[PDB]
Amino acid sequence: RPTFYRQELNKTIWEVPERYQNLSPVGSGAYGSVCAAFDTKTGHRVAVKKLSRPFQSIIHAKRTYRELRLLKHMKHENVIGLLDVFTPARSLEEFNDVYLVTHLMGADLNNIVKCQKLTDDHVQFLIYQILRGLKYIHSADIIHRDLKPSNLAVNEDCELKILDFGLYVATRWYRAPEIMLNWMHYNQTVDIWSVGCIMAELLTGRTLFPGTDHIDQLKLILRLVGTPGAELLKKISSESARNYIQSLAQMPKMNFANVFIGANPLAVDLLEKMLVLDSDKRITAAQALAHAYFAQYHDPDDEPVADPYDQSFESRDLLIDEWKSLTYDEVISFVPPPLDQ
Ligand SMILES: CCNC(=O)[C@H](CCC1CCCCC1)NC(=O)c1ccc(CNC(=O)c2cnn(-c3ccccc3)c2N)cc1
Repeated sequence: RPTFYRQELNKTIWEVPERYQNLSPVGSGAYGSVCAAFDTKTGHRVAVKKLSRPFQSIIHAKRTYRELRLLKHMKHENVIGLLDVFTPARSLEEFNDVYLVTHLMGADLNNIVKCQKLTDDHVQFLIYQILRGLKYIHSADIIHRDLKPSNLAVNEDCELKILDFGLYVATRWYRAPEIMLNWMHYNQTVDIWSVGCIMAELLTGRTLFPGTDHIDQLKLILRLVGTPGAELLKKISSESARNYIQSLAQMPKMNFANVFIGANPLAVDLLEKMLVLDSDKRITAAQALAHAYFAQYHDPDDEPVADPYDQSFESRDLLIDEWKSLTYDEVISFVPPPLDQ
């Protein structure tokens, strides 16, 4: 067990191994309780996140367990990964705090679109990397569900990672119509809707669908993609939703080339395939990676899938001390990634 040292930072106590030096808070709460630090073992900058009240309730405890399980799973260049996880606790009985260590990223995509107006080449490479990470995530039966520009981070080399910072940019702006009202008929392609929204915004400099609420959001979406026809209406189970959609005056599908005027036609074609209202018909991440828009980047021998992920815990209803002990197990069994790079 290494030697820890203690300090106070913006109201909070931090107790971390000596290996991590010069802790300085970043992001002013946007990222949670996170410090940049220098990792003396690799000579690299890292991010250290201290979980906030990880075991305060059954719900926090489960969320803590879930976050650690997800992070320990992710081994891919376009998804955030776990460099280390530690607690100052010597036993299960005194286990109360959880620290997670990851690579430190340079900037989020929200801040980047807000600053700059990106080239078609940069949009190609950024959306390619998102999709490549999504192929991976989705292969493990994991759905992100909250993809938006502030959950994507890039380094100066334009290398991108998918993250989730959890609770400026409204989630609802990027959320798929089928999970706007109810959560009944949805698949991994909710994430592909989000990618379409993100890609639109990178291309134009403008939130594609800036709805004020769930109802407005849906109205903005239908104005672009058109009100559902007979076929898709047949698959809506919710009376109130179908009533709502059918109570609107009909709107035709827009021609996306008339909306994203001057964009690469291949970008426009992919957008048409991502922003389809029928989630059974929306392009998957794997299919999208083969789209001609990514011809410069796509290599089918280097778009890996994930190992299987045991999500059976999600259906369980356990006590706080049980979720805590499971989380402890996961801290203890953590094997760090190989150093070398
Ligand atoms: C709701 C809580 N979510 C989670 O459970 C997920 C679990 C893993 C997900 C990964 C993506 C797929 C879905 C699972 N958890 C994390 O993603 C997750 C966990 C821990 C960390 C810690 N790292 C940072 O905070 C960090 C790194 N770079 N920068 C940086 C700096 C400047 C500018 C821009 C960025 C940060 N601020 C980072 C993400």
